[PDB]
Amino acid sequence: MTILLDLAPEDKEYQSVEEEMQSTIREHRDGGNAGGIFNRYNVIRIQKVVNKKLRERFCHRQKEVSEENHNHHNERMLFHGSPFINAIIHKGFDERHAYIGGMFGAGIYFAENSSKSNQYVYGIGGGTGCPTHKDRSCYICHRQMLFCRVTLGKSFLQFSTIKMAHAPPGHHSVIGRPSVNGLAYAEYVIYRGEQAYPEYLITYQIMKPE
Ligand SMILES: C[C@H]1Cn2c(nnc2C(F)(F)F)CN1C(=O)c1cccc(C(F)(F)c2n[nH]c(=O)c3ccccc23)c1
Ligand SMILES: [Zn+2]
Repeated sequence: MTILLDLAPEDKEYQSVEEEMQSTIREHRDGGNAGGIFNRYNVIRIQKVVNKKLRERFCHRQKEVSEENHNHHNERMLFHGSPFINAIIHKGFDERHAYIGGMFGAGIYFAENSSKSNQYVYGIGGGTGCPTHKDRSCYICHRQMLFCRVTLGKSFLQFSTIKMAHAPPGHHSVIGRPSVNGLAYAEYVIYRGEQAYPEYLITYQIMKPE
């Protein structure tokens, strides 16, 4: 079903992924409570996820999205942090696990900031942290995140995403726009699992500042 291909640290692809991961780090409102306190990652390994069935579904949907949006599928590389990596790399993203609540809408969420996704590696609010030390700011335990191909199509920009079950008419995605009375960092939402491909699996550690 799924095959992982190791990228060499000296390869252009690995370097591109690491630089996007490192450059998108930001200071979060919670002062590092959910994701830990760091200004750098120590990248352990980067793997390319190979899943035939997932690629088929992704490519088929991309063709549809572009055919609806004047031949522009608007593909974006976005981060996804989750304690359910294994399920995602084998089954893909699934909007059926999502629902309307006080924090999120019924969708598949992505960040353009790696540090935002890092806040969800151990669950909502960082859960209880690493299973070994129960520390949300663990500098030892190897963390994992995904760097995904996301078919955005025509995106709808809005201040709040909690009431969304699908994109508005003629749109394919929703973007939670940063605001003074809202989000500090952008949220990217799709409502179909076929609109994302979990391309890269990043294994890393957060680094403790000097
Ligand atoms: C239903 C879940 C789990 N989910 C999905 N597909 N399969 C599953 C699973 F049940 F198997 F885990 C798709 N899904 C998500 O996308 C999702 C939905 C709501 C909230 C979150 C999140 F809060 F946990 C989150 N995580 N990771 C981020 O990088 C992130 C970036 C910006 C904002 C919020 C977040 C994720
Ligand atoms: Zn730990």
